[PDB]
Amino acid sequence: MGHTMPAHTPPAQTAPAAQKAGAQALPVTVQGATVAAVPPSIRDTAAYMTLTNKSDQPIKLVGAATPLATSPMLMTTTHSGGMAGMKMVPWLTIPARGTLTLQRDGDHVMLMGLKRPLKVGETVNITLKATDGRTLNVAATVKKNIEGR
Repeated sequence: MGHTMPAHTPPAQTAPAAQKAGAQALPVTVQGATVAAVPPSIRDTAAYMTLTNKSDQPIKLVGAATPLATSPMLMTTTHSGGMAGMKMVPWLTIPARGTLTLQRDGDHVMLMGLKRPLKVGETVNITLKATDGRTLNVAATVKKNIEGR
């Protein structure tokens, strides 16, 4: 006889990889994109990152979101070099040196209503979007930070 264990079961379906390239001819670089690993108690997390424009040219975009969290409660603050806003969706208009930026210490995009149990350094899906243009599937990692033990 054992002890009465609960149930779980392996995952199902899978599907093919998102697509085998993205946008061409954009002289602007990805930083890596990352979420704050959390214990299975708290089905709620956040993402935080930067935007290295690798050239003197002003990129337009909205920032980054996800389908992993049922309410992407997107936030950030900053005054920048006068490129000041207030929280509800980030921004990705770069003043040709106004290297975009978001962090728990200055507010961050909150992934409320999660569902996968993640590992500290797992690979996960981010979806960024243009302000005029299109949507984009991009990679991202997990990394523990503040709220995860």
